[PDB]
Amino acid sequence: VAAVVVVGSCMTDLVSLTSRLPKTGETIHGHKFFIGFGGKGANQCVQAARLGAMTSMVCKVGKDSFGNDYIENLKQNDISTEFTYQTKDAATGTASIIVNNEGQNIIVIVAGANLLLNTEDLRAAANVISRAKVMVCQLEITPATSLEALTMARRSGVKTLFNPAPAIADLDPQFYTLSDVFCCNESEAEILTGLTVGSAADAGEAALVLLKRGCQVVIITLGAEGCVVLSQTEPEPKHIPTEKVKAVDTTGAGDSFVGALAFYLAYYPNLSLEDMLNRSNFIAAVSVQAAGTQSSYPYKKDLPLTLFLEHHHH
Amino acid sequence: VAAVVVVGSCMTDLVSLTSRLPKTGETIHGHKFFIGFGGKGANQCVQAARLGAMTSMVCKVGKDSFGNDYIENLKQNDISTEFTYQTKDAATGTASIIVNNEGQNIIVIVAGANLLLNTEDLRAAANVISRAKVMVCQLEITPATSLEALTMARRSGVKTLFNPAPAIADLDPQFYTLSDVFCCNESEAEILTGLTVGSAADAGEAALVLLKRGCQVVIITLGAEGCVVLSQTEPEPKHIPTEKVKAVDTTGAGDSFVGALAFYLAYYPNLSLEDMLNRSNFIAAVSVQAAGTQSSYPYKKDLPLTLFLEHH
Ligand SMILES: Nc1ncnc2c1ncn2[C@@H]1O[C@H](COP(=O)(O)OP(=O)(O)CP(=O)(O)O)[C@@H](O)[C@H]1O
Ligand SMILES: Nc1ncnc2c1ncn2[C@@H]1O[C@H](COP(=O)(O)OP(=O)(O)CP(=O)(O)O)[C@@H](O)[C@H]1O
Ligand code: NA
Ligand code: NA
Ligand code: NA
Ligand code: NA
Repeated sequence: VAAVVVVGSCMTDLVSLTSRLPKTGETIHGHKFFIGFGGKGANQCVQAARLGAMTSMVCKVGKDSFGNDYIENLKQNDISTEFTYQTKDAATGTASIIVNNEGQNIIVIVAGANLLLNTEDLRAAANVISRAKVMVCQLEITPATSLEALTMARRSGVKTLFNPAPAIADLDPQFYTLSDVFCCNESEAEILTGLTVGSAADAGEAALVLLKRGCQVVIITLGAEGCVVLSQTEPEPKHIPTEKVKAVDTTGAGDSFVGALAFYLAYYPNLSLEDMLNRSNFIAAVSVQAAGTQSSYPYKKDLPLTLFLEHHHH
Repeated sequence: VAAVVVVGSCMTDLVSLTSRLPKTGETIHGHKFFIGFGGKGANQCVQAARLGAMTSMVCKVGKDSFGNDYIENLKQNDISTEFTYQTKDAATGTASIIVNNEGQNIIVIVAGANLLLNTEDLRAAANVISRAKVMVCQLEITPATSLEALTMARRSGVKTLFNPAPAIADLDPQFYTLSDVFCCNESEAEILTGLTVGSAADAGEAALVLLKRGCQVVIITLGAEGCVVLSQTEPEPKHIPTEKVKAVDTTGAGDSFVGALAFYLAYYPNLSLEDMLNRSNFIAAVSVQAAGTQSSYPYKKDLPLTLFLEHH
C-alpha cells in the first residue's frame, strides 16, 4: 500500500546550454544538450519516495520513447507505476529549456499527455487513492481532474495536499474547501489574492485571505525565509524560518518541500505542523545546495537522523 | 550501388508550437510538441531518395534513442545507413525550435555527434564514394571532414555539390575550388560576398564573385523568385522563375531543391542545367505547399510525369 499518492504531472526536460539566450527570429548554437525528468507531480513524489515513503504516481504520459523513459525514471526512484498511464493521442508532456552560463533561462512547457489523464483513469485509481494517507495534487493536469482527485480523497477521509501551481487567479471554490493543506509560493499567493507577497508579513495577510476561502491549513513558502503557516484552529500566522545555506540552484525547491511535507503527514502524523514544516524546510534547503531539480533531492541515508525521530526534537 | 552520397548532418528537431515567443526569464505554455527529423544533409538525402535516387548517408549520431530513431528514419526513406555511425561521446545533434502562430521562431542547435564524424569514418566510405555520381556536402559538420569528402570525390571524378549553409564569412577557399556546383541562398550569398542580395540582378552580381573565387557553376536560390545560375562557360546570369504557389510552410525548401538537383545531376546527366533547375524549382515549390520539413518532401509517384522524362 502506497501511503502517499500523487495525482499529477510528469514532464520530459529537454535542456540546451548556450552562452547567450536567443531572441525572436535568431538561430544560435549551444554546446550541450541533455534530457532530464521533471513535472511538479513527479518531483513531489520523488522527494517523498527518497525520504522512505511508499508512493504511487497517478499520471499519464505518451505511448512514446519519452513516456517509456519516464516510467523507468519512476521505477528507479522506487515509485509505483501501477497507475502511470500512456496515450497514443498526445505526446509526453515537455519542458523545453534554454539555459545560459549564468543560469537564466527560457522555458516552453507543453502539457501534452498530462491533460488527457481523465475520469476513467481516476476511477481505475480509486482504490489506491482511497487507501492512502495523503493525496497530493497540483495544477499541471486538467484542473477538473485535480478536483476529482481531491473529491475522491475527501470522500475517503484521506488527507488532501493541494499545490495550486502554476496558479490560476480564480479557482473553483471547491479547491479550497476540499483542501486539508493548501500550499503555495509567494508568486502564486500574489495571483490568488491580488496582494503583494514579498515578506513574511505580507504572506500572513495573503494566507488569511486563502484560509477564509475554506482551506483547513494554509502554507506559503518564502524561499530563503522559510514558510508561513495558518490554520482554522490557529489562524494567527507562524513564521517558520530556515537556516541560512549557500544556494547553488533553487529550482524545484517547492516541490522538494511539498514532497517532504507529504512524507511527514503520512509517516509522522503525530507531529505538529510546526515540526513538520521545520523538517520540510530543512530538506528543501538541502535541495537548493545542488544543481538539477530531481537530481538534487536528498535521500534519507544522506540526511541527519534527527529528521526521522518520532517525537518532537529541540 | 549508391549514385548520390551525402556527407553531412542529422539533427533531431524538438519542436514546440506556441502563440507567442518567450523572453528571457519567461516560462510560457505552448499547444503542441513534436519530434521531427532534420539536418541539412539528411534533408537533402531524403529528397533525392524520394525521387528515386539510390543514396548513402555518411553521418554520425549518438548511441542514444534519438540516434536509433534517426537511423530508422533513414531506413524508412530507403537510404543506406552503411556509413551512419553512432558514438558514445556525444548525443545526437539537436535543434530545439519554438514556433509562434505567425511562423516566427527561436532555434537553438547543438551539433553534437555530427561534429565527431571524422576522416577515418569518411575513409571507410571510399569505395562507395568512388562509385557514386554526385557527392553532396554542407557546413553543418566539421570543416576538415567535408573538405576531405570533396577531395575524395574529386580524386574519383565524382561530381561535387556544395551547399555553404549555414554560411560563414571567412570560408576556406578550397570550398570554392573543390565545388563543381556551388548552391546557396540570398542571405548566404550576402554573407559570403559582402554584397547586398535583394533581387535576381543582385544575385547575379554575387554569383559572379563566387565564380571568380574558383567555382565551376554557381546557383543562388531566391525563394519565390526561383533561382539564378551562372557558370564558367556561361557567366551571364540566368534567372529561372518558379510558378506562383500558395505556400503553407517554406521550411526546408532549400534542402528539397539541393536534393532534387543532386538527383538530376546523378540520374539525368544529359539534361541542361537550366532544365535541371526548372525541375528542382518545381519540386521545392511542391515542398512549400505542405507543413513540416522532411514530411513535406514529395515522392516521385506523387509528382508530374514530365519531371522524370529523359529530355527537355
Ligand atoms: N535560498 C534558500 N535557502 C534555504 N532554503 C530555501 C532557499 N530557497 C528555497 N528554500 C526552501 O525551499 C522551500 C520552497 O521555496 P519556494 O517555494 O520559494 O521555491 P521554488 O520552487 O518556487 C524556487 P524556483 O523559482 O527557483 O523553482 C522554502 O520554504 C525553503 O524551505
Ligand atoms: N514561396 C515559394 N514559392 C515557390 N517556390 C518556393 C518558395 N519558397 C521557396 N521556393 C523554392 O525553394 C527554393 C529554395 O528556396 P530558398 O533557398 O530561399 O529556401 P529556404 O529553405 O532558405 C526557405 P525561404 O526561401 O522562405 O527563406 C527556391 O529556389 C524555390 O524553388
Ligand atoms: Na512550487
Ligand atoms: Na536544487
Ligand atoms: Na538552404
Ligand atoms: Na514545407
